[PDB]
Formats: sequence, structure tokens, C-alpha cells
Amino acid sequence: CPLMVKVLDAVRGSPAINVAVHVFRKAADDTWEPFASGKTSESGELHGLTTEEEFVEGIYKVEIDTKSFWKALGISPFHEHAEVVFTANDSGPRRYTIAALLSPYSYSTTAVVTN
Amino acid sequence: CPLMVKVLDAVRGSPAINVAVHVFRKAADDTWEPFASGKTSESGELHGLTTEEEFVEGIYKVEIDTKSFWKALGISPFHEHAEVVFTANDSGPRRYTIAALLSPYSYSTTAVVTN
Amino acid sequence: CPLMVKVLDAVRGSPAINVAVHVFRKAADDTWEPFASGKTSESGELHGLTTEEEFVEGIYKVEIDTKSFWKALGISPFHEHAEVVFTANDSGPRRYTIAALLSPYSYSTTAVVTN
Amino acid sequence: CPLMVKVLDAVRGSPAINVAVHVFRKAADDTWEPFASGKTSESGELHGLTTEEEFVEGIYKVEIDTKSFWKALGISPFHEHAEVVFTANDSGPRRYTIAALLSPYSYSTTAVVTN
Ligand SMILES: O=[N+]([O-])c1ccc(O)c([N+](=O)[O-])c1
Ligand SMILES: O=[N+]([O-])c1ccc(O)c([N+](=O)[O-])c1
Repeated sequence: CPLMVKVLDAVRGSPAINVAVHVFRKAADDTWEPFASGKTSESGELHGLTTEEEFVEGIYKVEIDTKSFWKALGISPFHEHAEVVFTANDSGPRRYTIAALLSPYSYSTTAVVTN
Repeated sequence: CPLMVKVLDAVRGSPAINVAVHVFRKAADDTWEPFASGKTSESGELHGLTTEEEFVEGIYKVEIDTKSFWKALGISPFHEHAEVVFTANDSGPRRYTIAALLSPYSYSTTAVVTN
Repeated sequence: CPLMVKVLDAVRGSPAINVAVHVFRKAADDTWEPFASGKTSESGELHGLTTEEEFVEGIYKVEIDTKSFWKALGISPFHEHAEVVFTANDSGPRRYTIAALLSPYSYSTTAVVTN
Repeated sequence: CPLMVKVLDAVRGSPAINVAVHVFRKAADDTWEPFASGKTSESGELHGLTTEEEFVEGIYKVEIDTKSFWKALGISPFHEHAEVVFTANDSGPRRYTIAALLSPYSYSTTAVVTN
């Protein structure tokens, strides 16, 4: 429950369901290593990506596959995906919610970080 | 200028053109009195709303007619309009740009205040 | 549970707690009548504003008192409040979540509407 | 231009000045190759990144160094940078403006594509 991703559809005003999400962690060699992945639920939320144990300090990238989402709705969107890159757990364990609000030519993303 | 309004469309990735914008100033009896208005240009901008002489300190409301905009495009909108309420404060020479980025179920607005 | 308001702080990445929220409904005479009010909880959410019975079809305005919020944190923000105006229940009862993400000079608002 | 990047600061309500921006183009081996870069101007804009002749169809990544920007202002940021990944498509004469509105824990980005 240390990492949750939530995705909303700004065109319909609904959760964005079945959106693929891939998480990567920067490795010693400076490459992006696969870390976890999943798909948003009917609530637009993706829980269970990781555990407190596995979610160590590091630089992480959360890639939200927005293009596939929009194309499945008949929209040709601008972005390939939405990417969120951040250092995590540098001051000890935290809980992170990464939210993205999606439109065809735009998105917003915010993080809520709690102890 | 001392006041400009800019409106963008997040669905098509373009300026929002011909959007009605109304500006009001708060009167002593607490009511909103018409102050200025117009329609956004081909660039999505509305210039020439007021002059330095007219734009005195006070509380202003900028109402952007987002519902009509979405109606013209055949897209079902949530909001009646977008409203931005702010106090104009003299603090050296300032220009206010009110920008709004529109989606059918969401909008973002920011103020850019520069000398 | 037909109306919920959620407010997030984009400066700290946390829920916006104890934020005053006032809801109004447009009356026959075209004036804004008080409808409900409350303050966000530790989760940044405001539940229990109304009931399915009281929340009839109409035009509603949700005013989020952002200025008071920011001033309590030592910030002099741009907006007086964030206003969200929308027609509700025109096609029958729905559940509405109105979210606002706050920064000193900017905000975004989105609605998630479910049946 | 065919490509412009604009960055705004939602905390102070101003252009984000002297922000580093790097543009990459996806190569055949799937790697990101440097394409163009610069620092935003006093208007928060970065012009002259590329020419029509150089800006061929392909996948591009625009990375805005938001962390350094927030560091210079003494404000604790969440993201390492903001990233915008998109496919450039020839479809009549197009100009791309990538805009980003920055907060310490959130950002919004939109594309404005015009002839
Ligand atoms: O969590 N939210 O409900 C919410 C609201 C507005 C927003 O702009 C965002 N965002 O940028 O991710 C998220
Ligand atoms: O440039 N702008 O005017 C502007 C306004 C609001 C926004 O949310 C954005 N954005 O997403 O980058 C840009």
C-alpha cells in the first residue's frame, strides 16, 4: 500500500479504467529496470504494485499508458504516455499516491505523500 | 493592457476561439457589477478589456462561458462556466494574465502577474 | 453520499485539511441560496453535505475557501476562492465528487460523476 | 519555429525563468538521442529549438528540469523533472507549443498544435 496510482478521465468525468501502468527503478548502471506493473480497476485505481519491503529508496518512473487508453475510446491523443519521475523513500518509508487527470491533448499529475 | 484572458482547449490541443468572457467588479453592496467583456480571438486570447485608469484595486470576477464553447463543439460539458475571483492589488506596475485550460469535465486556471 | 468535495495541496503534496466549503443552489428568483457547508477532514474530503432527498435537480455552486486556507499557511494567494458551478441531477440522481488541486496562483478542478 | 516550450510557475504566478529544457528524438535502437536544448527566457519561453527541416516525423521527449528550478527558489519538489513524450505527425503545416504549469508536487502540461 506504499504506492498507489489513480487515473481520471477529464472528458467523461469518470475513473479511467483498465489503463496500463508500468513502474521502473533506476539501476546502479543508470538504466531503467522494470519494477512493477498493472492496470487500473473500475475505480481508476491501481493498488498492490509493491510492498514496503521491495519499495526501497531510489529513483522511480511511473509510466501511464494514456495513448492506448484514448485510442480504445476512438480518440487520437497527443501524448505517447504520461511519465512521472521521482525520488522515493529518501527520508524513510512514505506512502505515495500518484494521480493523473487525463485529456486528449493534456494531463495533470500530482502526488500525495503521507507518513 | 493590465488584464488579459487566455483560454486553451485540452481536447483538441488548440486555442479556444470565440469564447465569451465577462468580467465583473464587486460593488459596495456586495453585488457583482459588469466591468468588461468580449470573445476570445483566433489565438484564444482576449485583449483590451480595460485600461490602467479603469482597473483600480478591488475584487474582480472573470467568468468564461465554457458551456457554450463545449456545446458548439458537440461535446457534453459539466460546468456552467469557469469563474476566477481575485483581488487586484497595487504593488508596483503589474499586468494580470488569467489563463484557463478547458476539458469537458475539468479545468485548470492560473494567474500570471508580471511587471 | 450524493455530493463529496475533495481538496489537495499541490505545494506540500498532501490533503488540504480544514478547508471551508460552501454550496449554494440557484433559486427561482435567480439568486444563490445557501444549500450546505462544511470543512474538509484530515483526508482532505468533505462528506455528508447533503442527502439524495435534498439534492434535487438544479444549478449548484461549490465555493472552496482557498484564500483562508493559504493565509493560514503564511501564503498570500491570488484567488479569493475556487468556484465550481454545475447543473446537477438533470437526468436523474447521480453521485458527484468535486475535486480541487490547489496552488497559490493556480487551481484545477474536476468532477467525477457516477451512476 | 515548429516547436516552442513554455513553462509557468503556479506558486508565484509568473513565468518560470532560466529553466533547463532538453529535447530528445527516439532512435531506431529505441534509445533517446539528444535533439535540442536551452533555458527558458524571461517570458518563460524557449524559442528556436529546431527548424522545419530538422523536425521530421518521429517520437520526441521534452524534459523540463523542474527539480533544479524548485531548488533555486528554496522549495522542496517532488518530481525529478517533467517529461512530455509525443509523436510529431505531418498533417498540413503545424506548430507545436508544449506548455507546463509547475507546482512543487504537481504539474500540468498541454500541447497547442496550430497551423
Ligand atoms: O486526485 N484528484 O482528484 C485530482 C484532482 C485534480 C487534478 O488536477 C489531479 N491531478 O493533477 O492529478 C488530481
Ligand atoms: O500556458 N497556459 O496558459 C497554461 C494554463 C493552464 C495549464 O494547466 C497549462 N498547462 O497544463 O501547461 C498551461
